Order: sequence, then C-alpha cells, then structure tokens
Amino acid sequence: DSQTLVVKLGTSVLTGGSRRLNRAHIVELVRQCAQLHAAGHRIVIVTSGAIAAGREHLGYPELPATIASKQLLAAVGQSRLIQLWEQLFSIYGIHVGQMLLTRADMEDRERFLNARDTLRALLDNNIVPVINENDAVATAEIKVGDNDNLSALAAILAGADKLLLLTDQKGLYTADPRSNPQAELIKDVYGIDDALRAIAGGMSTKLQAADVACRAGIDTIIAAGSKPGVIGDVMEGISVGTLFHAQATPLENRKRWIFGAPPAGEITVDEGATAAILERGSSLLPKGIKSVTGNFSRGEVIRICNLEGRDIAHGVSRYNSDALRRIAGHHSQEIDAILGYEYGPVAVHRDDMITR
Amino acid sequence: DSQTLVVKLGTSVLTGGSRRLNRAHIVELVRQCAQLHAAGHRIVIVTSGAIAAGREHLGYPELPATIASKQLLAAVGQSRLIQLWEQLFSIYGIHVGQMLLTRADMEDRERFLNARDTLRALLDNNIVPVINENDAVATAEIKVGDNDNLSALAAILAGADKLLLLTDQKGLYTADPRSNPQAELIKDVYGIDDALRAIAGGMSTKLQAADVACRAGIDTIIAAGSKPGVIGDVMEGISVGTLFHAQATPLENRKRWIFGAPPAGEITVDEGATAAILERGSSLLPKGIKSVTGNFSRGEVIRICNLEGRDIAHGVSRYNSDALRRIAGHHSQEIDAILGYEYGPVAVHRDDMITR
Amino acid sequence: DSQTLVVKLGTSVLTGGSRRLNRAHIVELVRQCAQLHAAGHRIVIVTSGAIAAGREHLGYPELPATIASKQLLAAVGQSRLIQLWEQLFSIYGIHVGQMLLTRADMEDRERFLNARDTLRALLDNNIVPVINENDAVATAEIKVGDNDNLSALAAILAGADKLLLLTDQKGLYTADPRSNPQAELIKDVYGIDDALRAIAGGMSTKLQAADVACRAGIDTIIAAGSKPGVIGDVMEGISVGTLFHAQATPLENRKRWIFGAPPAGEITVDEGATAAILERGSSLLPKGIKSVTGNFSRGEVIRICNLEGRDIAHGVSRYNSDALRRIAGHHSQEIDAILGYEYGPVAVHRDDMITR
Amino acid sequence: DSQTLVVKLGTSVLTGGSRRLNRAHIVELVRQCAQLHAAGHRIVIVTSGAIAAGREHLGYPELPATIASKQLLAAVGQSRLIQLWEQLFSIYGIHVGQMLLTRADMEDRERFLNARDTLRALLDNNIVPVINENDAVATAEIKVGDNDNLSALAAILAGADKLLLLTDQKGLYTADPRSNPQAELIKDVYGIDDALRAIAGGMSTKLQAADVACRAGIDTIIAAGSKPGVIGDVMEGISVGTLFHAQATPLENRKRWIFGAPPAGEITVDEGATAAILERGSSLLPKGIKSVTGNFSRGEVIRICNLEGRDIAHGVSRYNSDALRRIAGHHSQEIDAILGYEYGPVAVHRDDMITR
Repeated sequence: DSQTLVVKLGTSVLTGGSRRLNRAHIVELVRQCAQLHAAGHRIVIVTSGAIAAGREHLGYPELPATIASKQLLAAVGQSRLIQLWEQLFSIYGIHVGQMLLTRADMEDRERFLNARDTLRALLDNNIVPVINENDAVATAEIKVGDNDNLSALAAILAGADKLLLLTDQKGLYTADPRSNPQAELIKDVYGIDDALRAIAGGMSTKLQAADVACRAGIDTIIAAGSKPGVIGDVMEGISVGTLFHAQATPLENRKRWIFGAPPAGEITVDEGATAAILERGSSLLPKGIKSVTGNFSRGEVIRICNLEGRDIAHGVSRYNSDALRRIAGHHSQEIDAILGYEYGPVAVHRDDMITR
Repeated sequence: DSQTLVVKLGTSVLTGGSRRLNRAHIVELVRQCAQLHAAGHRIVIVTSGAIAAGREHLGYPELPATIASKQLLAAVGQSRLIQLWEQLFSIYGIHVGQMLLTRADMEDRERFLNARDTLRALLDNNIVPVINENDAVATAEIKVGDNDNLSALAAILAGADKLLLLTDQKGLYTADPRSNPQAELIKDVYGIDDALRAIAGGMSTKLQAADVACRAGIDTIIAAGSKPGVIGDVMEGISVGTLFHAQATPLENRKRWIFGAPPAGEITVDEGATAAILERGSSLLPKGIKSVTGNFSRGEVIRICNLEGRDIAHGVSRYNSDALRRIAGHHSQEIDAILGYEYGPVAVHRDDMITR
Repeated sequence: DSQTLVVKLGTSVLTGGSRRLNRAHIVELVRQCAQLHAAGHRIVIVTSGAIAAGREHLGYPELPATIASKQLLAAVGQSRLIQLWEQLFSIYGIHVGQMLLTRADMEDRERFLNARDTLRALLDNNIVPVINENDAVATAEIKVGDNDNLSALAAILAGADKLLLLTDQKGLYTADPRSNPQAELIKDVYGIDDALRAIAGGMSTKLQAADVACRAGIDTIIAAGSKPGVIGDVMEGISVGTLFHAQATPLENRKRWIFGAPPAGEITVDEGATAAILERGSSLLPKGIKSVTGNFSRGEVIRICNLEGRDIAHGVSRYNSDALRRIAGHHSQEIDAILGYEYGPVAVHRDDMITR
Repeated sequence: DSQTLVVKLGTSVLTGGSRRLNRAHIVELVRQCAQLHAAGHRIVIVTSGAIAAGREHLGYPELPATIASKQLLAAVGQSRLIQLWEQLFSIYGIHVGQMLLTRADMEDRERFLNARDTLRALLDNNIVPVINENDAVATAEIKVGDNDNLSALAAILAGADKLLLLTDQKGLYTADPRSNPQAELIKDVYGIDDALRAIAGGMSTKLQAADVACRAGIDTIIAAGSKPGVIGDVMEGISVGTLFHAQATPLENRKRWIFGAPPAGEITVDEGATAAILERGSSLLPKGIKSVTGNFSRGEVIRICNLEGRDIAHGVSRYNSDALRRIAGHHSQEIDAILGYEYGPVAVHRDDMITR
C-alpha cells in the first residue's frame, strides 16, 4: 500500500535557531525518509533556509539589513542547499531533483499541468523532489510566509495522502502550556473553526495551510521536528501531534477542480471511445477524436460529447486546440512527427475527467 | 380558475350505431361545452365520423367496400362534418376552427411547434378548435384506431388539464357486467398495469391513450356519452366513470421533453438576459443574443450559456440558426423587417426552457 | 399569469411642476401601460390634475384664490382630463372608462359592491378604468390629500396584486440625500414603523396609503415617475424603488372583511347546495335557497346554515332579503323575469363566502 | 492500478499446427505483453513447445517414436525456447527469467515458499518470468497435460488477478458451431457445473484449470490466440471470450491455505508486537519473538500467541524453528550475521498471517 507523503521543514527546524544549518537533525530526518522510500512509498520534501546556506557559503559577510541582501543570500543558498540535500541523500543511494515553484504558477492552468507532469515523472523514476519558492521573483510578504501555503499547494499538486508540518512546538494546545499545567495537546481536529483560530496565536499560517489541505481531502499533521522517529510514526498512523482530518474526499476535490470553471471548448468523440469512456471508464485517445470546436490552451477544461451531441464527460485537455485539431484521428505514435513534440499518448487522461 | 379540457368523440357516440349522424346527442354535448366555454374554460374537441357525413352528403351511394371508397367518403365528410359542427356551435355564438393533424406531424420538431402555435392562437381568440386526422395521407392501421392516440397527442399539444374519452360503456369494470352481477365500475386508477390490460379486452386503444396521457401528467377520464351532464360533472370534478390519475407532473413532462434529445446548438447571452433568466425566470429576447453557434431549425433544443461559458439553461429555439444569427442584437420590432416574417417577440419562451 | 396593477399619478408627475399638463410624459406612461395591457395584464389608473385641465380649457382666466374657484376649475377639468386620457389611449386601441368615487362610497356596503361590480365588468371587457375623486361634493382636506388614500381604496376594491405610487423623489431615503452623501435608498420595507414615519416628513400620506394597502395584503411600490420603463420593471419584479411587502394575505383580508360585523340575517340552504359549498367550495345558487330569515340589503354579510340549522358558512348577499325570498328555489334564468333585473346568476359568490 | 496477469500458450498456438515454432504470432503476443509491461502491469508467461525447438535445433533427426525421444528433444528445446523468448523480449528492452516447476514442488510447503519468493523477486525487478514444466523428471501423463494445471498452479503462486488461456477455439460454445448455426459463445460463466463439463468434450483440461483458478479467487478467460490485441483487451476488460468469474475471494483462499492443516508449532509474542499485529495489522519481527515452542521448518503454518498465551493470530513461518530460536529478540540487521543467510527482515509477513 504505497502512499505519498509531503514533509515540510521550516527554517527553525533546519537551523535549530542558530545562524547556520544543523546537519545532524537533517541527516536523521533523511534517514527516516530513506527508510520510508525503501519501504516502497513516495516522499516529497518542501524545504527552506536558503538564506542560511547563502550566509554560510559567502563566509558570513556583513550585508545591510535589506530585502536585496535577502534576495542575494537566497540566490546563492538555493544552490548551496540543493547541494547539501543531494550530499545527504546520496548516503542512502537516493537521487534528488530540484523544483522551484510559486503560487502564481499553481494558479495558472497550464503551468500547473506542467509542474504536475514533472513531479509525477520525478516520483515515478524513484527520485525525491525537493521543492522551494522561487526567490528571484518572490515578494517580501511571500518571504515571511515560510512556504507554509506552498506546502499545501505542493501537497495538492502531488496528490499526496498525508501532509506533515514539522514545527518547534509539539503541536496545538488547548491553552498555554507554560501558564496552565492542565493545558494539553489537542490530538484530533475534525473542522477548523473560529475557536481554534482564536486558540492558535506563526501558527496562524500553519492553520491556514492545514485548512487548505483538508479542504482538498488531504490529512494534515502538525508535530515536533525534534521528536525521534516522527516520520515513521506519522506514516504508520500512530499519534504524535495535532491531526487534522480531511473534510472532503479526493473525488470531491476533483469534481470541484473540473467544475470550478466553465468549459473553454468542445470535442466530438466517436462510438468506440464513447463506449470506452462510459463502460470501461478509460482515457481518451487522439484516434477517437472526430472534431474539436473552440480555442483553448493546454490544461483548460473542455466538454466531451458523442456524435449525436449528448454531453458525456468534462475533462482537462492535454493539448491546445490547434494541436488537437492537427492530431485528431491519428495514431498515438505519430504525434511527435506531426507536432514536433508530444505530451503523452492520451488526449484526456482518465483521472482528469468526470463522466455523466 | 380556467382549465383546458379535451373531449374525444368516437363515431359510435356521434352516430349512435346508425348509418348517419345523430344530431340530438351532438347538440346536447355542444350545449354542455358552450356552458363550459361561457364559464371561462378552454375546450378542444377531437372528432370522427367523416365517413358518415360523406355517405349522407353523397346520397348514400353504393360504393364498393374498399379503402378507396373510405378515403372518398372521408374527403367529402371532412367538409360536411366541419360545416355541421360550425352550424351547431353558432347557436351559442361560438366560432369553430378546423385543424387536421397526423402523428408524423407530432413527431416532427418544427411541425409540432407550428401546430402548438396555431392551437394557442385559436384558444386565445375564444375559438373552439376541432381536431381530426388528415385522411388524405392516412393509412388503414390508424383508421381502425379511431383517433384514440391522436386524442392523447392533442391533449399533450394543448397543455390540457383533463382528457375526456366518451364511449359506449360506462367505463371500466372489474369483471364482465353481463355475466357477473357483482362486477362493478372501477372508479380510480393510479397506475396502469398488466392486470388492468388483461381485464379489458376496442378498450385497449383507449387504455393505451390513457397511459400516454397520464405519463405526460394529464388526468384521463372514461365515461359514457349518453350520461346526462357528463362534461359538466367532469369539469367540476364529480365522479362519473373510470378516472386515471396523472403519474407525473407537467414540470416533469417539460423536463423530459427538453432533455429527451441532445442540444443541436448553442447561443451566447449577455449579462442582463442572464440575470433575467436566472433571477426572474424570464424569457429570452433577440437583443440579449451575442453569438449563435451550430446549425439547427425551428423547434430544436439549444444550449444557452453566458459570456464566461457556464451553462445557465436549456431551451427550445423559436427561430432557425440563420434567422437567429441575422436578428441577434436587434430590437423585437425589427424582426419582420429583417427577415420578412416573425414568430413572436421572444427567441426562447420561458415555458420552453429549464434553468440550471 | 395575469396580474392587476393600480397606478397612481400625482399632479406633480402629470404637469411636471408647470401650470399645464405635459403630454409627453403621459404618452410615455400610456405606452408602457398599453404594452402591459397587450401582454394580458389588467391596469387601473388613479389620476389627478383636473385643475390644470380646467385652467387650460378656460384660457387661463383670472379667478380669485378660493376653493370655489378650484371646484369651478375641476368641474371642467374632469371632462377635459378624461378626454385627454381617452385620446392618448386610443392610439394603442384601448378604450377608457371614467369612475368617480369618494371614501364615503367605499364605507357603504352596497355602494362598495356596486363599484366593485362596475370595475370588474370594465376590466373583464378590456377597458381601462380611470378613477378620480368626485370633487363636486369633496372638501378642501380631501383636495390636499391628492388621491393618496383613494388610490389604496381603489387597490383594495379592484383586488390588485401591486400598487404603484409615482412621485418626484426616487423613493424612501435613510437620510437626506442632499446633506448626507452616504444616504441611500431603502429598497425593501417589511413593516411600517415609527422610525420610518419619523424619517419621511407629502410623503406622510404616501406612507399611510402604503400601510393601508399592505395591511390588505397588496404590495406597494414607491418609485420616480421620470424613471424610464418603471411600470414594466415593476410588473416584472425589478427593484426600482422602495418596496412595501404585504403584511397580511388576501385570505386574511377576506376573513377580516367578512367577520368585521355580525351577520345581519340568516338563510336556510338545502343539502345539495351545502355539499357543493363544503366539498367543492362552489357558490350559492338561488335554487338551493330554502328560507330567508331577517331583513337585509344587498352586500350585507349574512349567515348561511343548512337544513339542520348548523352554521356552514358566512358570506355576502348579492341581493336584498326581499328579492332572495321572492326568487328562492327558482332557476337562475328566471331571476330577471321575477324581479325585472338581475345582479347575477348566483346568490352568494364563492370568493365572498367563508366556509366554517 | 497495477495488475498481475498469467498467460498460458499451448503448443498449438505457438506452432500453428506445424512442426516448427511460428515466430510472427509469438512476436505479436510479445509486443502486446511488452505494451502491458510498459503500462506498469506485471506479466507471467507459461509456455510449452520445447519439443518443436529441440527438433528444429537438431536438424530434424529421425528419432524413434518413444517417450525417450520426446525427453531427448525437450532437453535441448528448453534452452532453445528460453533463448528464443529472451531474443524476442530484448527487442522491447525486457529481460526474461527461466522458471522450471512441477506439481510436486507446489505440494511441498517449503518449495512453494521458495518458488513464490523467487517469482516475487523476478517480478519486482521488472523481469518477466517464463514458467515451464520440468520434463527431465516428468511423466507421459504430465506431458499430455500441456501445462494446463501448471498454469493454474502458477497463477495461484503469483497471486495473479487474471488467468488467460489461449487456444485455437474462440471460446466455449453452447452447441457445435459447425452443425448448429444457432450455436453462440458463452460469454460469462459463474459456476462450473456438470452441464458445462458435458457440453465441452483437450478442452476438459482447460475447464479443470479454470475451475481450480476460480476456486482460488482468480478470474479465468479462454480466448483465441489469433485474435488481434487479445491481451490488451483482456487487461482492459473487454469481453473477448468465455469468462469464468471467481467464486471465492482472495481472503477466503488465504484462510483456506492457512487453516488447511493444524499448526506445527507455537511461538510467544511480546506485547508491542501483539499491539502492532492487532491494531495495525503489521508483520512479525524477530525482535518481538519471546519464545519458540516445538519444531518446524520454513513455510509451515505456526501458532502465534501473546505473553498471556491467548491465541492472537495464525501465520506462516519464514524460517525454521532453530533459526527463529537463535535469532529471537535480535534486530533484523543482525540476522545475516547470526545465521549466515537471510530470508527477509520479518519472521511472519502480514499477508501470510490471519489475525483472530
């Protein structure tokens, strides 16, 4: 039973509060992730701390306290941190791929599809993808966010089953643990309410990320990074911290994604592909396409109908309108010859369509 | 509370079993219908017996017993019977309009709309329409039917509330009244079943017509023509014979009619007409039309969507695609100048659309 | 879905503030009303401004400023205004009938019934009734009322669905629009309260009329006469001004009207008429009348009891006690022969009775 | 949704009735299997026809007609056939492993486990295992079987989802297609009954194999090898021939396997391992082993009890009793050091145990 787990590591976890990255905790977490990877599961890591790596690499220069200095340090520390992650993961014979993402890319229809394809290829080829925010075009308000929302966005993009947010605190407490000896860690949360938001006073960003993840049907867990064996216990199902149950199901999230926007086009599907879609629930091939109407780009939601005209399904197009028009009715092997490139053998994947 | 009532009169009721029409029974029924018309209700009459009128007018010639002779007699008796109906109805100051229909016209999308428009105009101008079967292009297999199915089709076309089938028998009996003194008249029927079909052995055609009418949400009543004041009692709701309750609602029948066939085209609607359709359920005017896609004729079901592309409603077009394209964005008063004709001020009527 | 609308036009709307009637605005309003009438609805018009018509017709004579001069001017302006209204309405092929009413006529039981019958006949024969206050016998305080209360009385009499009061202002305002830029238009009002009365300081008469109409279950709308297409929008349901939702229901108003006073008499009703009244809710016919007890006039609320003497319903008599006694147990076609006149074929109408 | 498929190819399919192997059909089937393998599924091949390869390699010598000659030919044809299979599969970059099994090996408890482990390793390393009957120690009656029962045994061993039996006939027929034009293909079979056995008269071996597979919870399909794209259609779900639905479920088959014989021993399990086994359904580790009672070999079903002695589960031991006693309470990484060999890091796998 392979599962996809997304692990988010804040700068506090990576550095331990110091000016430099502390590699003992990182190597322990890498050991746990390597054990999980060897178990047959899929791991995605969202990291931070490029500024610390940039400071360490440049010999700790005395730059003015300005956003320009932070951008410079991030630019150097991105490469430095990816190098460190690769060195640490090579001990257990695991390759690491770098991915730089921003929220605007996730909002875009086509760039979302491209990022999903890249991540899926990385995961299928047994490579752990390391995801970070592109600090070249980021803003200060994004910088103070510490990739909390980006973690939830990546969890949605990867189709993960659990999202783990490592934090200095042990999780969410009913009251202040310092003042109140009776204050205790909340174990299960089934709905993020205003009372919980009032209780948590940057725990707010983590709460927002957990809400976003749970709304899409992904379980969110907040725990302490220093807790030994936290990743293995999390993935086994043992309780180690505050747990946010998924309010929805992945099918509901897919329905919302497909029906969130009006269709941008329509295609006509022959009898055989109609039977394949309705009875077997299979994907759609360019051979079955008979006519494409409207103008749309790759990733836009389109309408699928048979020869008569009855709507049968809505799906996400993998090619733009011109490409679909040029490759309609041809075998999947001629797509590269016709277009000079290809995005796969299917025009609409079975998991990106809703039938009715 | 005006209601639409459809009365069907077989040749047995009209002639009383004789070779010629018996005008006393007909004038009594006309008196009842005239009382109902003066009460403010709308009456539609489906009649037969053109052959008897043709025989009487031609001096009862000794024609050979052939279908050609029957067509001859029907051709003459159509005019003779319409003349008789007009003479009888003129006594109470009511005009009569003739309409000849066939099931093929009902099946056709456009001819159905044209017939509905003609009937609606006749009913709105306080004129009783008399409906018969066009025997010039008819076959013997429906000549034996005696307008039983045509009565149900006319009831559906007129949007009637009740359908009354006058016949020789008092209605439907549990057993044979002659053999069984315990056999009694069935008063209410809620679902037409195989047991009821086996009970009645041409009552079968009447049962089929009643089933068709009930499936569309129209109450069907079977009574005896010789019963005094039958039409008035049926109008008031008093029990006079076998009653078949409507299994469906008119809204359900409209939904079935709209979604029975896939849309044949799509039109684009501005925001004002979108608000009119959604908030108030108003009809669609040619002014609000922005774009017309596809090819279709008058009466075809089309798809309506706003500027973004989200589907808002499905409706039945009143103009063909070319006419809609030519009159899009114009005021309703310019339709006649643009096209040389018009079908009304609206492009899609509110009662011919289903918001979604 | 035919609806009845009552439109009240003040002198300010008619004259535009000048000394003479501005016929462009009037012809625009008449065009809107004619479109509604052609659509199948029913329109009732309450109008003022006879003084301006009288001044214009008499060549603007130099009269002393006294109520005698106002009455003198109105005595001619009534005819001039009715002539103007019929001239404007004849453009769209609509006839106009004149109705001169006072509040005292509304108070009387029999005069109310006579006025209601006349108005119902006018409406049923597609004739727009123009209603104005009889200034021959009116007082100065009645003149200063500007037919505001008379408009509500006419709306109650006609059983209209909506009442529209055209005025100079755009509607009711939370604060003074001139002084306070934040002042906005109160779109909906569900209950007229002390605060609303304090806010608006002849707006008070309009509020009183709106309250009277709402307590009778008739929606009241206050809008601006200069607003283009205000009448069509009001009929459709668009928000064009302050809307006063009906506090009660028409059934509540009917119950209040019937049970306002104790019955002035009682009649004996046969068992068949009792069955029709109870089971079918039918009206009462002179044939079913068995005995007439007490003395009363036409329009008075009477008590209806069966043969056993049990009270079955309370209704309004369409005849006097003597006439009902004379025509009791006779057919409806002989009422004219017996009495020399006929008030209708029924003794008590179903809508004028309360079964209990 | 990766699936495991077992394909059985008779000598008739391989040779087409000739004396030599016809490599065109074989390469077509290899192409289909390679497409399925690239799709991510797992393929297991059971093949025959080594005699033809031996005859071809030896230049078709004139051997006497005896079973000795058949064994002589098979001893070379085995190597020749494996070489041919690997040559054909190397075109699509797929490696091939040889597997020589007999029924007696399946009967033995430990040999069954060894074969299962070898096959699982082959499948997990993306290597297609080719399975054939060891003719060195086989008998003539086994030779007549044509690997029909061996195919079912291999399907059970591999835990395949579907078993495909390719033959010359299109499937199972109600009557003789030649004699009766009305004879048609029996698409679905839910229970193998004596009537079906009477219908089919070496088809009977195929029915026996299908029954054995179905009783183990594996779907069996009989189709024609010459049918184009038969393997892809079988994997998709299209009906290409007679289908034998699984009568039992995999859980039922596992229970039957575990409880077929009484346990040969018992071990004592710590409380943490008990909690993992019961709450989480985890496998049993050598660390949690507290005591080993009785003597048994690897693969025997043994009894699992907690410290209290209560029976918690029944499972299959991956080691012998002596090895388990030696490595009891030791970490998994030291098993190889203690024993000089390792059968895996777990004592009893979760899928090989039945909690109770």
